[PDB]
Amino acid sequence: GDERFYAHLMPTLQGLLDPESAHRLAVRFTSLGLLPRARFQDSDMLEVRVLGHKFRNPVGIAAGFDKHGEAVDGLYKMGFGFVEIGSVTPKPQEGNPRPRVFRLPEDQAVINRYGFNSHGLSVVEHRLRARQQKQAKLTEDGLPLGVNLGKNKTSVDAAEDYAEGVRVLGPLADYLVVNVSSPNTAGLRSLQGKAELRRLLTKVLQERDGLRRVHRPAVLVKIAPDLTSQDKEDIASVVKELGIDGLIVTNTTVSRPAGLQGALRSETGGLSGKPLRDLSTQTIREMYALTQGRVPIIGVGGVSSGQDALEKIRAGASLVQLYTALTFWGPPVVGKVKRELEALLKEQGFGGVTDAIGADHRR
Ligand SMILES: Cc1cc2nc3c(=O)[nH]c(=O)nc-3n(C[C@H](O)[C@H](O)[C@H](O)COP(=O)(O)O)c2cc1C
Ligand SMILES: CN(Cc1cccnc1)c1ccc(NC(=O)C2CC2)c(C(=O)O)c1
Ligand SMILES: CCCCCCCCCCC[N+](C)(C)[O-]
Ligand SMILES: O=C1C[C@@H](C(=O)O)NC(=O)N1
Repeated sequence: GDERFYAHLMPTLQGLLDPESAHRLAVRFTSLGLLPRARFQDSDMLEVRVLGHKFRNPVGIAAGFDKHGEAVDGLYKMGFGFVEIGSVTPKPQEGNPRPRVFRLPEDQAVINRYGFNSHGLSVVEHRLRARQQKQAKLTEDGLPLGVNLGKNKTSVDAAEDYAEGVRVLGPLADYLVVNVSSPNTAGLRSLQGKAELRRLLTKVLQERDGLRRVHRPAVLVKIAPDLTSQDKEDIASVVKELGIDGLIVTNTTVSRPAGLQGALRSETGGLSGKPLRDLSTQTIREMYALTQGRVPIIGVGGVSSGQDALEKIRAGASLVQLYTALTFWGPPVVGKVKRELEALLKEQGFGGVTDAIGADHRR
C-alpha cells in the first residue's frame, strides 16, 4: 500500500515479466481482489456530477487495461471513481502477433499495438450481466461503468459494428465510447473525418435512442491527440450538431516527440504515458474552447500525479483517466493522485473539482 515501496516492487516485476505478461497477471490479481483495498477515503470535494451521474471521485481507469470486463470490481476497490472497459469488438479476435507491447522506462512511456484483441460482445455481455445488479448499486453509489466499443479488423461496415455494440452492451453501460482513434486498426482514424463521423454517429445515436429509458447510456467519442486543426473544428461541429454527450481526449499518439530515450521508441504503435501528457492537455484545451465548455470532457494521457490531473481539469476536463502510470507506479498511484488533487484544489482556492473545470479559460 506504500507508494514508495511499489515505485522496489514495480521495478522488480518489470525486470521479470514482459509487459503483456505483467498486464495479464495484473488483470488476474485485480479480478481476484488481491490488493489492499484503498485506504484513501474520498472527500466531498472530489465528487463530480456529469453525464447524468454522480462520480464519487474524478479519477477513472482508462480503456485498455480491462479490455474484456474481467476486473471491474477489483478496479473500484483500487479506488477508481469510475471504470471503463474495452475496447470490445463485435466478434472475438486475437489482435496482433506478439510482442505487441513495449516499455520505455527512461520515458515513463509505453508503446502498444495490441490491435483490438477482444473476447467479443457476447462474452462480455454475459460477463456484465452476471454482475448487473451489483453494478446498478455501484452506479447509484457514485461509481459508474463505461463501455468502450471497437470494430473488427475484417469488418465491411464500420458503422454497423458500432451499432451492434450499442445494442448489445448499451443496456449494461452508464456511458458508451465510440472509439474512432485507435492507431492500431487500419482506416479506423479516418472515421474521425467530418462526413464519416456524422454518418457514423447519427447511426450510433439512433440505436442508443432506441433503447429503453433506464437502459439508455450517454454516448461519448474518443479522439486522437494527432488531429489537425481542421479535424478538431469538424469534430466539434458534428458533436454539437448531433448532441453527442461527451468527448474522451485523448487516445495514444502515433507521433514520437523529440527527446524519447527508450531503446524501443521506434516500435510501431500508440505511445502513452508522460510524453503524451501535454499533447493531450492541449487537445482538451482546444476541444473545450471549440465546444464552448458545453460538452463534458474526460481527459486522458500521461496522468500520474494530482498536478497532472488538475491541469487537465483546469484545461476543461470534468473527469480524468489514467492507465500507463499504473504500470510504473502500481496501485498506490490512484490514491496518490486523489490526495494530491485534493490538496491542490484547496491551495488554489477551489471549493471542489467542479469549480476547477475549465478554470484556465476564465483567467
Ligand atoms: C496497453 C494499452 C492498451 C490500450 N487499449 C485501448 C483500447 O482498447 N481502447 C481505447 O479506447 N484506448 C486504449 N488505450 C489508450 C488508453 O485508454 C489511454 O487513452 C492512453 O493510454 C493515454 O492514457 P495514459 O497515458 O494514462 O495510458 C490503451 C492504452 C494502452 C497503454
Ligand atoms: C503491477 N501492475 C499494477 C497493478 C495493477 C492492478 C493490480 N496489481 C498491480 C501492473 C499492471 C499492468 C502492467 N502492464 C500493463 O498494463 C502493460 C501495458 C500492457 C504492469 C507492467 O507492465 O509493469 C504493471
Ligand atoms: C477469443 C478471445 C481472443 C482475444 C484474447 C484476448 C486475451 C486478453 C488477455 C488480457 C489482456 N491483455 C491485453 C493483457 O492480453
Ligand atoms: O484504442 C486503442 C486500441 C489499442 C489496441 O491496439 O488494441 N491501442 C491503443 O493505444 N488505443
